[PDB]
Amino acid sequence: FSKLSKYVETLRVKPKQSIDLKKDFDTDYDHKMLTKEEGEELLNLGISKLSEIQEKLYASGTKSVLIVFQAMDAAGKDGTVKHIMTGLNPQGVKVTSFKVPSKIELSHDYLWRHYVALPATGEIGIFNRSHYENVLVTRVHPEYLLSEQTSGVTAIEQVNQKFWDKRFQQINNFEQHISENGTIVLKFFLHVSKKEQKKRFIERIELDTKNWKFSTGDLKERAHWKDYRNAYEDMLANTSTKQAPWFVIPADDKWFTRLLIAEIICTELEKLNLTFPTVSLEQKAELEKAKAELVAE
Ligand SMILES: Nc1ncnc2c1ncn2[C@@H]1O[C@H](COP(=O)(O)O)[C@@H](O)[C@H]1O
Ligand SMILES: [Cl-]
Repeated sequence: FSKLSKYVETLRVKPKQSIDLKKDFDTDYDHKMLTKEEGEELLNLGISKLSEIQEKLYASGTKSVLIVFQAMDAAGKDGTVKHIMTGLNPQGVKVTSFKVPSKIELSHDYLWRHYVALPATGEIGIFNRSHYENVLVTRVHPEYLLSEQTSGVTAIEQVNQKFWDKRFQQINNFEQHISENGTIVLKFFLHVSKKEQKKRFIERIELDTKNWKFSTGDLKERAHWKDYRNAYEDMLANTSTKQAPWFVIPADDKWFTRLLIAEIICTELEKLNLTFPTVSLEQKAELEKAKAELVAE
């Protein structure tokens, strides 16, 4: 983990930095410290450690954790969320996968459904797709804004850079408020290359046990790749803060993606210095006494 820990620091997006995904963030790390087999063992320790942290977090009831995932189709997002959940307790973890908004949801501001779904003290909430969709798919297809009664947009011509700027400000305000009121916010962008996306799409199409699930509408979003990259770059450049950071994770090799994310969550949550509750003398005496009754039956 020694070398890996330094590399992980590079994946965080600093507040003042500017973003060029093609040029400066590699979708696949060439100087991988370790073998895939070593990586799998490390990931296994990470999930176990993350599990212990979750238990301490549930037992204290002082903070909540919100973890966000955004990615292009076939970046491994869903599978990564899956792998994390299998390791955790279901009692203090909730996954919400946001999809196209319902009628009721469209009658409220775009943040309302996310605010409603936030994690309570002691629990971890995972957003497999978040409020950031409102500056991503909605920026590429501004026509969706016409179905939002609260957006204030009657024609696509009305939307300019100032509108996305205002949303970035709204989002930053929402995340700063929850950060100041107990929530730890960690955001991950899984960054997959165009080439690798293509290779995964073809693999899915070819497998008779995956292709029932393949949706050809994913191809439409692939054709808007440059539009999405611009949406992603502008968002990362304005919504990553020290309090609520974005991490860009290379997604071309899945085992390495998962390892990176687990390492980063552990490291960030380790700053809370969580411990298990201790047993006091009064509590110790009650336990001994309870044990004495069981023996005397
Ligand atoms: N706020 C939103 N507005 C419009 N579409 C969204 C929003 N949030 C999620 N979606 C879309 O809903 C879909 C989720 O369905 P799936 O990933 O197929 O389960 C993805 O295409 C998202 O981009
Ligand atoms: Cl790119």
